[PDB]
Amino acid sequence: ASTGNRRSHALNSTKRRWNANLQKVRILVDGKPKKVWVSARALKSGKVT
RNA sequence: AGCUGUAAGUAAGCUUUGAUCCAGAGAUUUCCGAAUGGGGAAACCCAGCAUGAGUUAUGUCAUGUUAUCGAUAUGUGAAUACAUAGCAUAUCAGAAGGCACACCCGGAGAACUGAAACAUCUUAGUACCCGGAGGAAGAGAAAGAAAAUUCGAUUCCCUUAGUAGCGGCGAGCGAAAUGGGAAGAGCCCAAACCAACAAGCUUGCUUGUUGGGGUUGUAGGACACUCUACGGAGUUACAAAGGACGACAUUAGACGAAUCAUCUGGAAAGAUGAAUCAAAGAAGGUAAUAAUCCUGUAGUCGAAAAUGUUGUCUCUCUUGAGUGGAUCCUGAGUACGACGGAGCACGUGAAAUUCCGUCGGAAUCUGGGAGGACCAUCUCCUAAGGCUAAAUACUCUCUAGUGACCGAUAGUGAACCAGUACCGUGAGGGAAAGGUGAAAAGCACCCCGGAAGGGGAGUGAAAUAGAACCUGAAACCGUGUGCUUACAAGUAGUCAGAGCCCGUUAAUGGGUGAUGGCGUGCCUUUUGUAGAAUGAACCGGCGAGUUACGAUUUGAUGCAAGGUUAAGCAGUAAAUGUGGAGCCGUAGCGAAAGCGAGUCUGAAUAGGGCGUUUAGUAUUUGGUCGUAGACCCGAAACCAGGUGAUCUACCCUUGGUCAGGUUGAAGUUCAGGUAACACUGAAUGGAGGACCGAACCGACUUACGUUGAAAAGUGAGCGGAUGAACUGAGGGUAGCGGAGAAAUUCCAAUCGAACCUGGAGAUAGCUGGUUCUCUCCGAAAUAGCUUUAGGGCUAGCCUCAAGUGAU
RNA sequence: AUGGUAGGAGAGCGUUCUAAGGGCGUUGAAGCAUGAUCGUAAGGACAUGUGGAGCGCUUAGAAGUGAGAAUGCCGGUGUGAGUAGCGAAAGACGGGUGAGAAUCCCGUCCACCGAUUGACUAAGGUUUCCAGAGGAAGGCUCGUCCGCUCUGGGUUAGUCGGGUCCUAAGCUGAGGCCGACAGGCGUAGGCGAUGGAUAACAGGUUGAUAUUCCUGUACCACCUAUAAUCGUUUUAAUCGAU
RNA sequence: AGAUAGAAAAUAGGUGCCCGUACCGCAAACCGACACAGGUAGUCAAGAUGAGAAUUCUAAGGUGAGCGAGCGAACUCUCGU
RNA sequence: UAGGCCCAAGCGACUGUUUAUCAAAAACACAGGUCUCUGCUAAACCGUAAGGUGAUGUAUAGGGGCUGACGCCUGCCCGGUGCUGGAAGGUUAAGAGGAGUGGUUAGCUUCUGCGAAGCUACGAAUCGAAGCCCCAGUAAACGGCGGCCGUAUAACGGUCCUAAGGUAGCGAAAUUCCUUGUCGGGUAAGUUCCGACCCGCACGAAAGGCGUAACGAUUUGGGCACUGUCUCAACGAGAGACUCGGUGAAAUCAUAGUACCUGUGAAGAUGCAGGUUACCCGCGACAGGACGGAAAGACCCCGUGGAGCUUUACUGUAGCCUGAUAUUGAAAUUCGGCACAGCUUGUACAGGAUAGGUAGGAGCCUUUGAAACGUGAGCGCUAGCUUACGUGGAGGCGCUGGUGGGAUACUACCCUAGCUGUGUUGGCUUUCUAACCCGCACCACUUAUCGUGGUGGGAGACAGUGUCAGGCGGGCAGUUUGAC
RNA sequence: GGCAUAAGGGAGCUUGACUGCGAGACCUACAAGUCGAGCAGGGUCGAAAGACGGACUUAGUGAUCCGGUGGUUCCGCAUG
Ligand SMILES: CC[C@H]1OC(=O)[C@H](C)[C@@H](O[C@@H]2C[C@@](C)(OC)[C@@H](O)[C@H](C)O2)[C@H](C)[C@@H](O[C@@H]2O[C@H](C)C[C@H](N(C)C)[C@H]2O)[C@@](C)(O)C[C@@H](C)C(=O)[C@H](C)[C@@H](O)[C@@]1(C)O
Repeated sequence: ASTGNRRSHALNSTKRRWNANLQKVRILVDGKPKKVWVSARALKSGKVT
């Protein structure tokens, strides 16, 4: 998903995205240590490096 | 017992050994198209490998095979020593990719429009862009909702109610609680236990693995207490009986009713006389209208995959073993919240569900935790930790079988040659034309000009019934005959009369055609029109008032102390019957609590407002409003998805072309004046967005063309003509864009923003139209206000209907 | 005593069916189109044509109901004129053929284009090419030609032009990068002529093809036999790079 | 390099696939609704005259124009005095 | 078949380009100027991004703006706006801190507020960067270069206001209203033309001024040649006119046999209604009707009908700057928390015997020592004030009493501080590397510079990216532009 | 338009610059706009009858949202 509005003071609307905070890091996927994008929230408590 | 599709007639065969047909099963199935050997401008070109045939051999041909990620076993394994990747294999090719985008779930998501734009809001989470599955999903056996005394594991589809609420409190949007149909079907990780394995470890333990155990607690288990199992049995699921599993349908289907004869035009199916046999007896199609020719309807037997699918249905179930909840377990970046937003009827906020980014950080029996602002009581969970049921959606046309229906400007654009002629570069747009049979019997035969006629001829119950056998009509228009009719000034008619006729569906009938008076449309729009205001020959598909469904005002009644049905169910797609989990009147008043023939106001019980002093609807059914898009036709334009650089503008790569003349740059070199060669005379040389001028390229004047030869041309002159020249082939840039020596110029005869489809019947306070009836009688026409003023609303002037009744 | 584009309550007709009743009808029954009736209607009961098998009346109900214009649409039809025009250029006569000739064929003379109105090759078009025979239409006539019919047909390559070669601009592109999706970009590599590479000329011959067919003379490749020659197969003229 | 013996050559034999090919083609056959005075890349191009591919006439080769044709004012258009 | 020429002015240097289809020009280009941006993964531009152009370039280069060969030149104003820079003056949002306050509660009297412990809604003392404000510069940046009375800053005087009021050269001009201005030349006659004047409505110096050889299908004036252009006819061909034809269309479909004469219709007249004239029908020769059309007027209105374009119209936004946070680490320096607890003087007419900027302070310290005397902190104009005391000993004081203009008993506590180390908390600036990032170099996969890995180098907790905040934002959008 | 019934100056004060209605009150499309009696119900001036619900009369201004006060009569997230 992750679209929605930007709203003005007179309450106009323009469509707009919210992007995740992807950072490129080297994780240990199956086999090699590989570089990949993953969000900062996801490596808060999800996945080893 | 005939047959050789449509798209007809021979040779023909079949063949009683059963043709042609009709069902079922198989076999063959070129080439292209995810196309997948490689390539490509689909339907073509070019290969390899392995067999095989051929060949003295090649060449040639035939048959197989050769496009990425998963699984089995692996193997090798550069920068860098092994490893593992990767890698190259061998196999199943496994599996991707096939969609009526009608229903469904997701992602992303306009706009014209409404408000008398709108920008909040609405249109609308709509179009249709993309992705999924599919005969669904979601949900779910609950931090589940319900808030009375709860409740229905759920769950999903037809009452409350246009209510509560939301809302530039505008336009508008718009619930749920309290139930019918259908109906439950329960699984995990967690706790400890146990048994093996290995590893660490020092064989103790721990780690982990495999398995039984258990999924809700005002407790489940180790336990701790205590003593039962195939009792029931069960397949849509966890044990399946997979079973002989006991009817798929009794489905292909096919056989299989029963009547009828006579007289007058072809025949009876008009008048006589008869009949039909029971589950059919019922409709409906055939030179004549057979509930009794084709046939069904009834009956019959019924075969492949069938087996109603069951009442033992092998295996095999699960008889539950009762107390406590005391200690452990009950799910992690999480409950849990800030900040931006979205969805919830609700305009984000005082928010109970979701997204991004950041925070962080619980608890355990003295459990904790959760529920449209906080603390105590009620319901819930043992959320997040997880799941998965059926009944529950929906029909291109699938398939078959059927109807105040399409009756063929038709359900269809197309019941015929139809997505075809044709049009467009392409996306795309898109017609016209339909119609024996009684039987071709289609004019043998025969006679005069090719076509076409005139005769006979005919199957011809009837060819002015001749290829226009669907016949077949009209009108416009015709054209050839004739009866009457010829000094004039014309809304062509009408009211006043010599010649010629003569009468049906019958009686001042039926007329026909000559003279003096008088003389303006469907029409529309107007103060006013007949045009010098608009628009117009004939015919016609053929061309301008439903309901979802509401509101309000004008017949009959259950039937009036009174109101039930909506859905549902049973019935032939009817009537009808049934239907209280269910829905207007009999009472009003107040903002409300509340009171009640009254009540509000008032601190009053006061006045005064609004009521009382009977009539409604289960009602159902005949004019006007509302929502629909709403009497019809017509914009300029907006948005979304696509198609276009074969024209033209730039550019890229690679090619080509330019008669002939003239001038004579830089440079060189000799010599008149020549001597400190030196200036300037001559030879040479061949430069240039040089000059004149053909081909080629342009387009300044003019004439001609202007229903042109031509949707930009011809004649005569004219500018450029070795360059910032001209030109071919193949490429590239695309519309919220491109290109532009710049003109609002060009992007397929189009451009202050192309073309096609769609939203889309956009919107149109403006213009035009608005018909077969005829009613009869009856109203006419200004003040006031106006995000808006040639429009609108209320009053006036109204018709119609009731009423009081001197007004 | 008795008008009104806006007004209310009115009696009626074309299509259809119920829902009926009752009729006209295969010695004929239509309807429809031409007939004296009904009439304000709309709408129906007896002489030609039609056919040749379909309709009315009565009562009631339902409306693809409801027919002069909208610069309306068209199955569409047909008018309004012997008018405008017939699209640049030189023809004349004789013969022939024929149902019929300013037109077709043959002849002679004359004329026009001549850096082209000539001759080749591309693109493009796709049977128009060539013979016969009728052209019902076609052609700004006729047929007594082709651009309708029948076939009789008719297109021949080692060397010509393309593919089994090479690459440019571009276009695609395994792995890779990016991106709500769809998708965009891009590496080796592929594809891609307008360029590079590559072997044939003279004569004869048909109604219709020709560097293709035939005749002569050549040239270029590939394969198999044929022989002397090079003879560590390293090297060696040969092989020969990845 | 490397690799094999090892060649080739010159003769004699065989063998040589696929696609195009007709016709129009600066036009009656292409693009232009048309048998339309337009547009359409390249090659060849004889004699006289001339500098010339200019001009005028002509060879070769093509064609008599393509349905329209026969008679004889105003006016209009092209042309000459 | 094959250039007409000469004299004179405008504009533009030139060849070139342009509105396919009414404009070829004086408009565009141009070679030259000049300004400005940009140190290389350049700026600029396209794209959501990746990629890419610039450029296989590197300040003698590249992008943007204005001017437009050449020659002589290019004056004044930096107040206003824009751009640049600086001092940094002040001001702030998201944020961090936590002084304090409400809301609940056994909590406390139980007729009642230490809100205590905790839970909750707040909250200021603050700090916090851009922008904004200020100051300087810049006019081949945007712009401006005068009113006023004297009088057509014309003369020169006055002002006015911010900043200045037009230098050269031109000048009735492609610019002049009055206006055909006036005078001369050219002609018989000159509104144009040329020369001259200056009273420049309203010329003027890179939206350049003045001049200029050559060039022009440019504009404009005069002359010669020459002519049917004109004063002011014949001939030739084609169309037309007569005949034939394979021939045979088109543009209005009230409809109606359709004179010259009225009044007047929705007033210039068929049918709308007094007189005059006219026998029926054709063929060759033009405009009243149709106020023709194949044209539903192209400068009012509708109707918040459309559309394009502009801006200091309203509302937004692509984007751009700047913060805060996440990715996101380590040590040290400087100092906020513990910096503890912190001390004193300088000089002063005035306490009391003359002290520290100073605050709450009519009040504490007060056997937890208060003032002179041997003497002690720092220091002196030797008065002796603040402080710890044994020989002595109850006071010095203090905001106030103040020759005073403030003030030191308790207490921040001190600039004048210097500082010993302290559990540990949080700023600032450096410096490190492991995050992360190099269109970064060499080396292998490789076939391959894309990419992946190795090694060395650069850079570095920044940048980049995500979320939030704030400023700017006709670059782009939707609208409105009241209404009479 | 009125006005000497003052419709100008003094006293006391005051405070009628009153609370609820309105028996019974005109204009007007609508919405809106224009005076007395009764006592809930209490005053001021007057010796008293009485007069007084602003001024000689007629101009001197406004639904939705928001703020504040007061009653007091609603609400419930499960119940309080
Ligand atoms: C060749 C023939 C062309 O007509 C012309 O060029 C003549 C020469 C025009 O003159 C015009 C003149 C010029 C300026 O137009 C005014 C221009 O518009 C066009 C190009 O040509 C005429 C006469 C114009 O009439 C007049 O138009 C005026 C608006 C009003 C005038 N009258 C009512 C008062 C009216 O008669 C009007 C517009 O063109 C004719 C319209 C209907 C057309 O479109 C006609 C069919 C053209 O297409 C036609 C083929 O092209």
